[PDB]
Amino acid sequence: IMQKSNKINDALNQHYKLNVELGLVYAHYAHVADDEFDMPYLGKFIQHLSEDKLGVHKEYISDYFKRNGMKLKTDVSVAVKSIPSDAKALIQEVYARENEVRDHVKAIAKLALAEDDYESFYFIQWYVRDGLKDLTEVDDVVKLFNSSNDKLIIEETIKEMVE
Amino acid sequence: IMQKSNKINDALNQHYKLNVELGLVYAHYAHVADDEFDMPYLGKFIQHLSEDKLGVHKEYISDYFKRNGMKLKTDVSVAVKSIPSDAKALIQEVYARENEVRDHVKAIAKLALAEDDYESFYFIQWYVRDGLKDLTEVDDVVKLFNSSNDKLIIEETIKEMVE
Amino acid sequence: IMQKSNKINDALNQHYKLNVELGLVYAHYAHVADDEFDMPYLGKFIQHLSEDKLGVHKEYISDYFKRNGMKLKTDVSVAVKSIPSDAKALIQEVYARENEVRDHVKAIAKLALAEDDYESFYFIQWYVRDGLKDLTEVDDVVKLFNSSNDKLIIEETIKEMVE
Amino acid sequence: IMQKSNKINDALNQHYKLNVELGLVYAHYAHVADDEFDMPYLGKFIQHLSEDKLGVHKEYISDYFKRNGMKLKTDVSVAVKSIPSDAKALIQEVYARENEVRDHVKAIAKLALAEDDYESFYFIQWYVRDGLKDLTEVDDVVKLFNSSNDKLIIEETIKEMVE
Amino acid sequence: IMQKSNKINDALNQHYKLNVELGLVYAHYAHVADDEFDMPYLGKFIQHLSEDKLGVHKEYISDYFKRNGMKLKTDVSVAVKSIPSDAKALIQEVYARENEVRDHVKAIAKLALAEDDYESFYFIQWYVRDGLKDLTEVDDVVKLFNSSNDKLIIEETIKEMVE
Amino acid sequence: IMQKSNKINDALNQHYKLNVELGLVYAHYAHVADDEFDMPYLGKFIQHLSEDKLGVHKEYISDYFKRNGMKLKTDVSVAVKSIPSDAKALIQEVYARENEVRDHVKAIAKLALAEDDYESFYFIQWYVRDGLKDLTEVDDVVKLFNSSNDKLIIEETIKEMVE
Ligand SMILES: [Cl-]
Ligand SMILES: [Cl-]
Ligand SMILES: [Cl-]
Ligand SMILES: [Cl-]
Ligand SMILES: [Cl-]
Ligand SMILES: [Cl-]
Ligand SMILES: [Cl-]
Ligand SMILES: [Cl-]
Ligand SMILES: [Cl-]
Ligand SMILES: [Cl-]
Ligand SMILES: [Cl-]
Ligand SMILES: [Cl-]
Ligand SMILES: [Cl-]
Ligand SMILES: [Cl-]
Ligand SMILES: [Cl-]
Ligand SMILES: [Cl-]
Ligand SMILES: [Cl-]
Ligand SMILES: [Cl-]
Ligand SMILES: [Fe+3]
Ligand SMILES: [Fe+3]
Ligand SMILES: [Fe+3]
Ligand SMILES: [Fe+3]
Ligand SMILES: [Fe+3]
Ligand SMILES: [Fe+3]
Ligand SMILES: [Fe+3]
Ligand SMILES: [Fe+3]
Ligand SMILES: [Fe+3]
Ligand SMILES: [Fe+3]
Ligand SMILES: [Fe+3]
Ligand SMILES: [Fe+3]
Ligand SMILES: [Fe+3]
Ligand SMILES: [Fe+3]
Ligand SMILES: [Fe+3]
Ligand SMILES: [Fe+3]
Ligand SMILES: [Fe+3]
Ligand SMILES: [Fe+3]
Ligand SMILES: [Fe+3]
Ligand SMILES: [Fe+3]
Ligand SMILES: [Fe+3]
Ligand SMILES: [Fe+3]
Ligand SMILES: [Fe+3]
Ligand SMILES: [Fe+3]
Ligand SMILES: [Fe+3]
Ligand SMILES: [Fe+3]
Ligand SMILES: [Fe+3]
Ligand SMILES: [Fe+3]
Ligand SMILES: [Fe+3]
Ligand SMILES: [Fe+3]
Ligand SMILES: [Fe+3]
Ligand SMILES: [Fe+3]
Ligand SMILES: [Fe+3]
Ligand SMILES: [Fe+3]
Ligand SMILES: [Fe+3]
Ligand SMILES: [Fe+3]
Ligand SMILES: [Mg+2]
Ligand SMILES: [Mg+2]
Ligand SMILES: [Mg+2]
Ligand SMILES: [Mg+2]
Ligand SMILES: [Mg+2]
Ligand SMILES: [Mg+2]
Repeated sequence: IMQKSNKINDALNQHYKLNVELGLVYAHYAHVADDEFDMPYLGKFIQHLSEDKLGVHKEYISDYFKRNGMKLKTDVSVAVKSIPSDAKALIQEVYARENEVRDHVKAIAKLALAEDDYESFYFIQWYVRDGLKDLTEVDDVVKLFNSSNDKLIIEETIKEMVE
Repeated sequence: IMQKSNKINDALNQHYKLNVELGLVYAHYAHVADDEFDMPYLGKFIQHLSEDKLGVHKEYISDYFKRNGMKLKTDVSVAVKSIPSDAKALIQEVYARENEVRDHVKAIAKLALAEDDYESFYFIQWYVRDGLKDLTEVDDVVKLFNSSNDKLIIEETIKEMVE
Repeated sequence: IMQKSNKINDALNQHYKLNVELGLVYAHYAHVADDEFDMPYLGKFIQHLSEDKLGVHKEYISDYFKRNGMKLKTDVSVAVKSIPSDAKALIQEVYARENEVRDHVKAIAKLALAEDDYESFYFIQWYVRDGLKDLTEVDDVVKLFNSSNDKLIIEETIKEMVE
Repeated sequence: IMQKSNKINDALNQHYKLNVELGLVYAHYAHVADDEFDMPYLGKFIQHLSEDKLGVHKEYISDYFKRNGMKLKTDVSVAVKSIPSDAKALIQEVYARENEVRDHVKAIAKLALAEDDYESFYFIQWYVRDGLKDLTEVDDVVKLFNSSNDKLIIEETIKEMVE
Repeated sequence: IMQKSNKINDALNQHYKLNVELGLVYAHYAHVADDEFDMPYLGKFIQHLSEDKLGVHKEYISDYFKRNGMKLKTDVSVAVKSIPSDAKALIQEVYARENEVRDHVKAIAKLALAEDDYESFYFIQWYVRDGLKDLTEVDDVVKLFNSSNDKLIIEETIKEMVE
Repeated sequence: IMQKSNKINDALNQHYKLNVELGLVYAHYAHVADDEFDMPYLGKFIQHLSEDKLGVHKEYISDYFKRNGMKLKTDVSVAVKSIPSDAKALIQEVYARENEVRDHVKAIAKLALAEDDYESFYFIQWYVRDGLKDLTEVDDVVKLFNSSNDKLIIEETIKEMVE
């Protein structure tokens, strides 16, 4: 009784992998935003997202598995082989990835209900809302680039968001 | 003038890769120590080392590169395909890896002097001592396992080290 | 991907409309409770519900739409053409309306699951419980009128609820 | 003796209606300013005006009527069927409406004197000055749009006004 | 409209009964752990679980029923006719019972969705997570017995959990 | 020497049973007082008595047995199959039960002296006085119902007793 769902186990290991590799790409993007595009505050915004993906986003799954018998799998593979050409494109790529995270999370909630796994429906509840919150935070930045053509104006505006 | 050394650049990208992948293995080892071997405090010790490897150990290189023109490379590949059979072997494997870190750091200091790159000799100075400090911290744990045959005694002793 | 559900959009615009118009009726009922029925504390209870319906009940939908791409619609039409004959009937009408709110909210949760829109299932989670809470608060008042035949006793009891 | 003026009663019910419907349009305009025009601070300025129109602007009339025997009428009808094409036009429309409020208030003061209703001349005294104050606050914003062509500069300036 | 589900009513009365009778068994187990097995801290851990089952676990259902019209039923029958032979078996029996609680709670969430009773799906949300939390707390104790063969070591470790 | 009296053991297990089952009936009565009879403060008075019967009233016996070698017996059987018709009758039934508690306690003191069990005469000393105190507290409530015919007056008076 209460035997863990292998489908849910797989999908949460997949999501664990996604957050690790995303966090590694964002750590690189954070470096580029500062060093190449001369936007250190944009860099700290993306670093904070990097530490988020590699922090609680992965630890919550780790900690959930210890409580329910699911097995953790560490299989990580990510290479940053090209970088967007400028800062706007850099944040827009981050947006496109965060929008995909929402879709992965939605598949997990759907599957949890399909598996009658209400503990896992509950756990994913945090990820459902962080999907929209993280995406909204990124969107608030993508936008600055369509409201000003001045890197330093945009930077001053980001400073009050990464406070 | 002051053109960055490509050899040093390569070796620090290699060390960046090492700290990322180590930190990912330790995050998995931390989970196993708690869930499988019933040692949550041993798990928090190894988690703290995981967050260390994936935190300042990699960020210092990232931040150094922004200051000197070296290029950051994100090429990460690590899979945890087997786990040591028990807690002692788990910490002993961590030890063997930390001992290899000391040797990688030593090659970098040697090369920095060979390149007349005293900024990089200086930067590695932090890593020279953290090599011995992290290894000594791990050693203090490996030992508990040869001083007591009681998991709970060992655990109570680790609690006062990960405070 | 992640395209907003038009059905959910419509139903939340409908619920937005419901909360605005309810809040306008309650503002009028609050005035009547004080001026005509000589019950100022009953009036402050109903005013607080009015400011609730016209405050967070509508703003949460507004703010949700900005985050997910749904479109806000402002189409408001309400006239208070008759008033209940006394204070008991006044609060009983408020009750009947709050009981209908629970049913509207329930249709939205049902539809969110039917649309596989777990972000919207989550958002409505707040409204599911406020449906019962607001209805329970109103019920605690409707009752005073069956426990005492003294307007001033009832009023003294409401004072400790709208504190 | 001291029988309430029906003309004043009608005109204050009309002004009550005006403030409700204005506040509903401004709540929608506040949403648009943030979501569509990417100006969240402009949105908070207009939200504050919305809560003003729907708050004390209407409650003062409600409370006045309880004291003098005038009858409250709730007859509300407003639909937002088109939106100004950009942020400047959005605030300019708000201005045009606030300028009309001054004229409605002026008719009420004129009528109060014509009715020898000095209690109502006094009550409207608050609205006479808030007509100019609210209009001046809106004007301070309309202007930013003629002093800078940078959305983010304008936004940073509004932030210090909606504090 | 909004008529309470009799199926949900029955299942929550059943769960009410389960928590009462569990709490009575645990109160007895707490006594035995201290008096017979000489483990007073193990006793305080099990007493805390007893007061939990007989406290909020039952009161939340009681309070929920007052709000939605469901009827409370008090039909209680439990006799402790044998006790596990030692402390390990005692906590393992507690574990087996807590694991069954998770399954009862899961049937209630399933039924709430099947009944389109989202207020009851929401209410059970608390029980879904306390099912795993209480079971995890008990598991943390069952384990001590496989990590040390010393009653007093185990006891010293429990003291820091029932703090 | 100092061998525990089996008669006293039996009578205190009987009293343990009485306090458990009373506390379960009072928990149900507390719910009814609030939900059906619209008297939430009367409900909190009876809940406090419920938590008393199920708290120290039973734990003192449990703790006494650990100290003297008497054996705890958990044999519980109570069903609430009918409820008094109104609030007065509800509190009067509670009174009749508390009056029986005094008589059970008196038999235990008598028996303790007859057994020359002065430790048990001493322990029951607490129950002798709580018999009169709890009964006096209940009596102070039964009375309100003969001094006012207004549910809300009675409720306001209970509020200052369950503080
Ligand atoms: Cl590659
Ligand atoms: Cl996208
Ligand atoms: Cl699915
Ligand atoms: Cl592989
Ligand atoms: Cl080694
Ligand atoms: Cl070298
Ligand atoms: Cl009409
Ligand atoms: Cl109804
Ligand atoms: Cl539906
Ligand atoms: Cl229209
Ligand atoms: Cl104008
Ligand atoms: Cl005039
Ligand atoms: Cl039996
Ligand atoms: Cl089990
Ligand atoms: Cl079902
Ligand atoms: Cl029966
Ligand atoms: Cl009696
Ligand atoms: Cl006797
Ligand atoms: Fe760079
Ligand atoms: Fe910098
Ligand atoms: Fe954040
Ligand atoms: Fe570009
Ligand atoms: Fe996040
Ligand atoms: Fe500033
Ligand atoms: Fe595991
Ligand atoms: Fe743990
Ligand atoms: Fe450290
Ligand atoms: Fe070994
Ligand atoms: Fe380190
Ligand atoms: Fe210590
Ligand atoms: Fe009136
Ligand atoms: Fe007043
Ligand atoms: Fe409230
Ligand atoms: Fe009537
Ligand atoms: Fe509400
Ligand atoms: Fe009072
Ligand atoms: Fe919009
Ligand atoms: Fe925003
Ligand atoms: Fe203002
Ligand atoms: Fe224009
Ligand atoms: Fe104003
Ligand atoms: Fe400033
Ligand atoms: Fe015993
Ligand atoms: Fe003791
Ligand atoms: Fe607890
Ligand atoms: Fe055994
Ligand atoms: Fe619990
Ligand atoms: Fe200690
Ligand atoms: Fe009831
Ligand atoms: Fe209540
Ligand atoms: Fe008391
Ligand atoms: Fe009667
Ligand atoms: Fe008592
Ligand atoms: Fe008082
Ligand atoms: Mg199904
Ligand atoms: Mg040389
Ligand atoms: Mg489906
Ligand atoms: Mg004249
Ligand atoms: Mg269905
Ligand atoms: Mg004698």
